[PDB]
Amino acid sequence: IEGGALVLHYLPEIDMRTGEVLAAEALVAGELGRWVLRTACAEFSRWRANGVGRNIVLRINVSPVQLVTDGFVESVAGIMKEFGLPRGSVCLEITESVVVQDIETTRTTLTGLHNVGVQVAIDDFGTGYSVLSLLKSLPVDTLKIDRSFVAELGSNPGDLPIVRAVIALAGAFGLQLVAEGVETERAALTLLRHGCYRAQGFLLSKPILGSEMQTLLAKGRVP
Amino acid sequence: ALVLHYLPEIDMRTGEVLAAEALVRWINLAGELGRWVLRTACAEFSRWRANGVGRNIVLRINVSPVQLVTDGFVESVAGIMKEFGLPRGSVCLEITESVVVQDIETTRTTLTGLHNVGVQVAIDDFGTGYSVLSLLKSLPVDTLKIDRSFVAELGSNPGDLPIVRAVIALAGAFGLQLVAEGVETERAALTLLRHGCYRAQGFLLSKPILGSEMQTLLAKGRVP
Ligand SMILES: [Mg+2]
Ligand SMILES: [Mg+2]
Repeated sequence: IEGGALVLHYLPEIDMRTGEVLAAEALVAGELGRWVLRTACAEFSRWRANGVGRNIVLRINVSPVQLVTDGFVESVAGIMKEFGLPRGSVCLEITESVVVQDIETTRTTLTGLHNVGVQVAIDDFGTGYSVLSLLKSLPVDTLKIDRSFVAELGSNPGDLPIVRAVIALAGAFGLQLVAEGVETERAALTLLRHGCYRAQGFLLSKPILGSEMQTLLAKGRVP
Repeated sequence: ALVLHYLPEIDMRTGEVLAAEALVRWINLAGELGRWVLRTACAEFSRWRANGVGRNIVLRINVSPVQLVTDGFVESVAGIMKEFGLPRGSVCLEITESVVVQDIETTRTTLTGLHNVGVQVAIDDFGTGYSVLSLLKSLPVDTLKIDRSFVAELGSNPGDLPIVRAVIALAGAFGLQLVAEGVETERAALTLLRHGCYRAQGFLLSKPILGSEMQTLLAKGRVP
């Protein structure tokens, strides 16, 4: 929506054991979607300015079109410095559908971002292109288990072997885990049993306005 | 002109030939080619069966996305095997992983039709194309192949083993047959055996060879 300016919503990512909020996924050249990125960082530093969300990470969905456009890191780097955001506080979620040439260029960008203290995550994991291959080449930090897998996690026994295998990969690759699409208590408890404690989903929390997040972050926890 | 090429698939424990993947030595282009291959491979395959060799092995044939998802394809394959007296379960059609969304989910019905004919189905180059992880549970494919990339530098490359270790577990859950491709080094062969994959293809195991040469190999039954 437009208020003359962009109205972003923020999907909280929580520790499911404690209920504690650990991060917030910001939801909504030619494609100057750094406008989204810029708005999120501004709203994020605002929380930080108010002594809230100091220890949490801001997650922004970044396109591969957005990525590897020359002077992409210059913006991400500058944008963070602009709003006094410290290292590790921003994590760019990249789609698994990289499906891009210059895999070296992609790798130099990701390492480039790490030099600038920016984490990277694979969004919608298991649904894109070259799912398993990417794990070898790209120095990412976080994995995000797609809606698809978490949806019927408890109900279908057939989802668990897959999820158990994905968790193994993350563990084996030294990658942080996040489950997205937790809409049931069954999936919730199953993710906990097998060692996936970070998650997002309608059961846990809904996309909320910047002000609403700041309030939630003031508590620092949810049921 | 072109000619068929056969990459044998062996049990790395014994050295016994369990199957042979038909390859070509170097409406749509590939649509015609693969349909020719299917017929020629099956023809050449029955010639072995006639000579009493490879009587109980599988013939693996790569199927293009265009050949599949054509009305009459499933019935056509049956028509090929009826013709060359190939028995039930003696053919396994490899399909590239990037057919999940590249074709409609009626793929499920195609497989269902193919299983009724007595035709196995393998997922080639797994983890490289558009992933099927979402639908592996719902898909009745029989075999699952470990792509060349994860096998090539297996052991030396640290990223390979976890991926190989993962895919094995998946196949084990859904009752899928595990075949490794691109086994270049004994280092790779050694790990696969230790981690639970005995079927494999590779230059180390056996080079791709002609139909006549395959007969000779099948007559022996093994490689060293
Ligand atoms: Mg996301
Ligand atoms: Mg193949």
